[PDB]
Amino acid sequence: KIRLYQFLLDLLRSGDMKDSIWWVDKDKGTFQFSSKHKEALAHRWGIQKGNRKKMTYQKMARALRNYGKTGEVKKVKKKLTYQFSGEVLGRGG
DNA sequence: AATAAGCGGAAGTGGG
DNA sequence: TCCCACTTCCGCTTA
Ligand code: NA
Ligand code: NA
Repeated sequence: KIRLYQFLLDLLRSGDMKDSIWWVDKDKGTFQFSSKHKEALAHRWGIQKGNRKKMTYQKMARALRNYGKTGEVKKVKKKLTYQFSGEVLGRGG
């Protein structure tokens, strides 16, 4: 199954949920979620995964937190804002 | 308070 | 066996 960071990168590429997530500085890999519309995107992640429970933004962000140590996604010091690693961005493209 | 978000340990589930 | 890659639940903290 697809990994969370790849699900997010693919959404940013397609623009299919542009009201829920957007690039801040695409060259640096920084992106941000919508305060009001992030839950719809979290719901989509859970359905893509076939998880037992309904996915929430909180649970999705809890999963994102685990990428901080390995480096795929880091939290930026701004609400709802994250940054993909250069490895993630280059391999995706 | 109400609302929202952040922090993150610990235990549970998936598919190797 | 035992790690992967999260998921789920909980309690605390900050704005
Ligand atoms: Na445990
Ligand atoms: Na605030």
